[PDB]
Amino acid sequence: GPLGSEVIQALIFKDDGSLGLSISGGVGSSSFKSGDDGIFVSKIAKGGPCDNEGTLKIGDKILSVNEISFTGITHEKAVEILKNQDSKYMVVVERS
Repeated sequence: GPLGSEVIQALIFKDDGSLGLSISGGVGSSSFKSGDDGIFVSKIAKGGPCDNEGTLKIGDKILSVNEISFTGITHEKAVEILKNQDSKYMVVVERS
């Protein structure tokens, strides 16, 4: 019954206009999980790049996107970072 962490990296390419996942949480906003201000994958768009690449999963905690840390940042900053990427997303997550 203990919590465990699997560290997973995925390289996802934008086919249209989105990475194809939704982020939830962050510092200073409603927590995805009580007491945890991490940024989590809360939805994977069916048929989008993240779904098709197949590695990431709903609930994964994002550690980094293109080597930009998603730890200790607000939700708004995470949205900004996603907005400022181009067609390539190297995503590292912690699955627990």
